[PDB]
Amino acid sequence: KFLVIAGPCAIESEELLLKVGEEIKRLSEKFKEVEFVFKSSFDKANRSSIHSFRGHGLEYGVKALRKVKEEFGLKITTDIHESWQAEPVAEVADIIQIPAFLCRQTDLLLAAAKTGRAVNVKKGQFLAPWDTKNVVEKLKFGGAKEIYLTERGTTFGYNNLVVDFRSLPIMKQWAKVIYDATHSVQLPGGMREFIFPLIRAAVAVGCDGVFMETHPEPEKALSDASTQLPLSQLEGIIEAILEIREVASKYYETI
Amino acid sequence: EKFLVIAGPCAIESEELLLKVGEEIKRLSEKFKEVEFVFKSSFDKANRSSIHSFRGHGLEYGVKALRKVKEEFGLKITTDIHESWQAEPVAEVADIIQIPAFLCRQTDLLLAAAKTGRAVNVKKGQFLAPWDTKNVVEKLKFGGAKEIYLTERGTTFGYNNLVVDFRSLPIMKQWAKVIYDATHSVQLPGGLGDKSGGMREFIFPLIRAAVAVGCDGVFMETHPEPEKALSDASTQLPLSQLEGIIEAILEIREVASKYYETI
Amino acid sequence: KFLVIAGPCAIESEELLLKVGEEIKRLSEKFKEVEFVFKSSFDKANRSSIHSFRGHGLEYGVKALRKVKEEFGLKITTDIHESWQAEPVAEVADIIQIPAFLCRQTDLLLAAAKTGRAVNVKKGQFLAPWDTKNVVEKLKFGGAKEIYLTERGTTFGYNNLVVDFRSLPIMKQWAKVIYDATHSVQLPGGMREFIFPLIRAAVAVGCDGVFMETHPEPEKALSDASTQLPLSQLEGIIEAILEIREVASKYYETI
Amino acid sequence: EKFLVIAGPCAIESEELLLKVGEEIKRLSEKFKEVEFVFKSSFDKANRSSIHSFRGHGLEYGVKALRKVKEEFGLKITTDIHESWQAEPVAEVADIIQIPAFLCRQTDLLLAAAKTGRAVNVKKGQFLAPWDTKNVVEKLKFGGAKEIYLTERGTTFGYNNLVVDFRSLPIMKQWAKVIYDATHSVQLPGGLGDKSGGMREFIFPLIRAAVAVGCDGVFMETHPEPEKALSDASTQLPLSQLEGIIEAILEIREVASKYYETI
Ligand SMILES: O=P(O)(O)OC[C@@H](O)[C@@H](O)[C@H](O)CO
Ligand SMILES: O=P(O)(O)OC[C@@H](O)[C@@H](O)[C@H](O)CO
Repeated sequence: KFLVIAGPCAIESEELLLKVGEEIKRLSEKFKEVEFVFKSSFDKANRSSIHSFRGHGLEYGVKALRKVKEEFGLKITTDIHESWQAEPVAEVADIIQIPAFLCRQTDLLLAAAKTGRAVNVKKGQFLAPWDTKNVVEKLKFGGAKEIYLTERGTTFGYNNLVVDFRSLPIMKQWAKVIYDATHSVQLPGGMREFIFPLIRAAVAVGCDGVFMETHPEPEKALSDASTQLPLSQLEGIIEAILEIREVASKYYETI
Repeated sequence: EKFLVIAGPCAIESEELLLKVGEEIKRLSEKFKEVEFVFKSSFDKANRSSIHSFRGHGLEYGVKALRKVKEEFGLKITTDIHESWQAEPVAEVADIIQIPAFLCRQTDLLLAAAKTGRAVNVKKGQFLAPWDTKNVVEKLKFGGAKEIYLTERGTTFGYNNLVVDFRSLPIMKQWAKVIYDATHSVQLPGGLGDKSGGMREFIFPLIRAAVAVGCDGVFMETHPEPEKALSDASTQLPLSQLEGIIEAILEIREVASKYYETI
Repeated sequence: KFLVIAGPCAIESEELLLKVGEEIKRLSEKFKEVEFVFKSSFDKANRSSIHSFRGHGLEYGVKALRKVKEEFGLKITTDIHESWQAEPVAEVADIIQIPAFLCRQTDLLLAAAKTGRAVNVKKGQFLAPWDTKNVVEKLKFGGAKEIYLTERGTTFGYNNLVVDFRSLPIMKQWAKVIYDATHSVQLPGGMREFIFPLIRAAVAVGCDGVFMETHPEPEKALSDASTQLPLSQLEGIIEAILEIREVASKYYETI
Repeated sequence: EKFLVIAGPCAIESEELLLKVGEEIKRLSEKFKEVEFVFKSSFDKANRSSIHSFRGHGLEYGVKALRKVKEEFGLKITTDIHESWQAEPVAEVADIIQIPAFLCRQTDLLLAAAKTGRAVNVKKGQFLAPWDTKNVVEKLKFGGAKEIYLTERGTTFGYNNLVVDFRSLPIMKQWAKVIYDATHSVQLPGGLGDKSGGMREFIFPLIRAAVAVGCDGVFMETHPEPEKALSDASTQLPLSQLEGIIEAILEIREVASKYYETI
């Protein structure tokens, strides 16, 4: 079924995770056709500034994510940054996420694949759509069986990303495809007004799921504040993409 | 508002070709009454990569052929001009004067089109940023144009490749009606060396994206037998596929429409 | 011999052309090894704004350019924008320039070639280096024998141009190559600090000449004010590129 | 200031390969006394496109081989790390710890390198703008790095292609010493599908441009027989050509030097 990966960018506190987790649980009950996966990073290991927020550590993070899964029965997903983190994270994460800058780091991919969990790789901003075939092969070699590739924009000049929707059908040849609606519009080192329009395009073109960072009060978020979707708008967007998908799916090309 | 579908053979290979395509477009205009069809075909391909490529049979022949299409089918007409002097003669038959992408910044060409009183559709140059079309529209308004369209046809992305930045649709909508060019956006500039390439497999998915995001019309080149086309043989849509594509975009437009943002 | 195309961007007045023409004449006498060509546009036909400066017309322009050639004995070059302008412009222009946005307009190229004059085509920001082979072929077909291709940057994301120096050796396979030092650093719809550094790169790589817009008081220029080189700095830069060329030429690759 | 030339085989195919290249680099260091040579070779290619490509013989073997080069020739050493734990063991032999381009934003890796007390050279990511390296240097300084280098190795330009924006040299010079990577800048990422491509014919012209613009050093991978290399066979410079290239860049640097702008 259609996948919806959502949650606050960073684990600012399990308190925050619970609030967002409650709303995602609610939507989960309203849209039984959709498979929801709660997402939040225990560490923002690639911030531009040394003075920016990273998180409260892996242990506190994994603990908070456990609280969400136990309290709401929602599947979990978080990203790893070094090989050693794969095992401990797999304890709670149903889907292990591979950062875009790290999509070519063989040992990280293998470490993730070895856990037995599903692996979602953010397509690097430097990668061409067809270059992801090799990424999937690394994971299959590592024992991975449920593999996802996420479209999150491609480097377009300086401090800008463009979404080449031709990537969706191309990547679909070797993996399930997820569209990252929030990072695709950010301006490296974004514009919220483009989030909805592009997510509509993604489902019209055809994908297997969408990824969206959401926060009760984006303006106060400690990470990606300019692009996180306000929690209150999540239901509306999900219903919208389901209706568009329903009509458009008739025309999705085979493989 | 009425959705615009601009379609026809890339080049006026012959008046016969035009009438064959026109017949089908007329049939579709009778079916899709919520669509305003405009028949398109260039009397001259003034910017081919190679000097040996097909250009056309001249302005005179071209206007005559287009007039026949309008006369026989009652279809609105659009064609592109390449130099200022062509605006006057073309305006006699063209309901919409089209400005080529490479020439979207040539002030006199824009002014020549604007003063004819006809609608003007400017292809956004592959070098232009979305927000920079504001001045293009300003020039047209300054020149007297009352109905203006901006067409998204891709942006230079590395060499011999174009990418469609759909953020351009809501941006350009701020100052003009927006049209999505479904066939030129997937072409590979200078791809085959002496000629440009293209990937037909992406025409349909990208047009679905265009209407989901929201535009005021689509532009599609269509030919009975693309493989035999004298220009853009790699991107022209088979004529038999036109009807299905249009129905599909009207369906996606309808369901997405309630979510189109207000500019 | 090494070509140096220089002059004010636009013909703001023949008065201005004479002042700049006097300095170019002087340098012409100081650097006998270099072939100087005076440049200035009679019309800026592609300004972004309808309210910007275009010029005083073709007649006034061609007249002013005549005054420079007659008074200083300097070769001339200006750009054309429509086919009909080729003939009248050829009366004074030794080199007919084809605008970057118009490098694929067949009739403009043919019209220029028909005049018998040399033709310099600005490589479009949308063109790949190898795509210029076809441009040269159009000119040869039109009777052109002295053909130049000018590097002026390539579209790199929005409102930015990058100079891919790989273009110099590539374009050299079918035409003499000129490097446009002033338009290559401008930001479409620039940065003067990069003019000298990149012109040094151009000669180190290897080219047949350089193109530089110069004005006595750039800040007051009616066109490309942010990138026009101050007249007083022209001599220094020319001497610099000659010294670099002298040493580097030993390593220029054959064809 | 003394010009830096970082050179060596892309990967530590064998200790034998290292000694053969090291011998030549040592010979050149005796000739070009105004140059500070640093021998480079990766103990692991941790980011190959294909799982079937050569990676290396492990950290242990690698450090041992590099130590032999430093021991036999008295040459400074540099190699790249891929995860934080590798900084400590590598620092035992590496005079300069190199940070891979894809990892230029991984805070812990940068910090791990900085605290070793060794110099740190960061390859500018293909996704990074020149002005955004300011924060990269800030992180290193924060972590205790006292000698920092930023290496220009090209920027993503469309798919499977990189372009070198030489404006990056004077920009990055504002906060660190700048190195130009003459061999990676001409490679075509994922060019051959399972592996990356490259155009050797552009290595020399672009390095001439680098020194004309002005940098503090150059980085060049060299191999006795590039065609047999287990990594970057399309871009590694034949070892016999190294001497000529270095003489040429020193000559161009000298004549251009008086014109280098003051940051
Ligand atoms: O095939 P070549 O001659 O490159 O021409 C490209 C065509 O696709 C051309 O007529 C196009 O739309 C013009 O810009
Ligand atoms: O040949 P593939 O495996 O693509 O690897 C690219 C190499 O050029 C690679 O080791 C490179 O410099 C790493 O980024």
